[PDB]
Amino acid sequence: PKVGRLIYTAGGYFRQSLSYLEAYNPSNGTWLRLADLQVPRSGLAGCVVGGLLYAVGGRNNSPDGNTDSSALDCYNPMTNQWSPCAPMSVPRNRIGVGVIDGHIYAVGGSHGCIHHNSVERYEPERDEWHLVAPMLTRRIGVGVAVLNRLLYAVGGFDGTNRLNSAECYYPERNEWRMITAMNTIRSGAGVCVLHNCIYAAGGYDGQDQLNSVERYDVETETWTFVAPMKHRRSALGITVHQGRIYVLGGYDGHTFLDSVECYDPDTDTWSEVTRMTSGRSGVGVAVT
Repeated sequence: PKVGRLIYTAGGYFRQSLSYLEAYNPSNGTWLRLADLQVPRSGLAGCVVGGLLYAVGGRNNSPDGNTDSSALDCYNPMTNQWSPCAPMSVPRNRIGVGVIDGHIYAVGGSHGCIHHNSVERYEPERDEWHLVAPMLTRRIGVGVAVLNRLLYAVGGFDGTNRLNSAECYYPERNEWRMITAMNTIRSGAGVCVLHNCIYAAGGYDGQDQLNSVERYDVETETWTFVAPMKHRRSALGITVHQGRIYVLGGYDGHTFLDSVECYDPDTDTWSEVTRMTSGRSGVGVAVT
């Protein structure tokens, strides 16, 4: 059933890091502006656990300085209030996040010139972070998605090399394994899960921003290209709403995009469905 869930976009960057929280209703094409983040945030990730939206990591970059964030903040859509949570062990700009068993996993990202391979897990019930096994590769501008209680970390930049590699985290055994590499080097891609596939959309290959999109089928263990987006974009937001992928904003090599495109896997087609109220990159996005 369609029950009225919305796409939330938190933070982002346009001329400086932003504090916006806005919700898009794909059913009627409307945008609603919600309570601002207390502190502006770009390069963060969003997720939802237990009906709450979490904004994880990122950076505040403006004429008042450039500082990476270890923050975790929680937004309750029922109260339209943000609440601070326990911070992570380290700041993580251009972080990846995924949720397994009601816990938030934060992977990679950067703190100054440090490119993390470390990974930590947040338990909402105890408002506590705990370090788990590190990735095999340092990854900033990494994308993450979860399928059947496995977490995939895809692409990024290791401090020297921009990556086509990907790896999978097995939470019960607390270990990582490299999986098949992508066709394309991508940092700052949008990574999500839809059906049995992990998608990597857009990103930066070291030369250009990308409009290509590829997906990893966890059964056949292959990466296959699907239809490209209309707009090249890196530092895009991505999420899944009612069985379709939505990509929000990003940087195309010239402009900070307000474009939102929607992918239907049944027709293998992208369409532009709306525009954000202002163009931005580096947003955190989730659905509830």
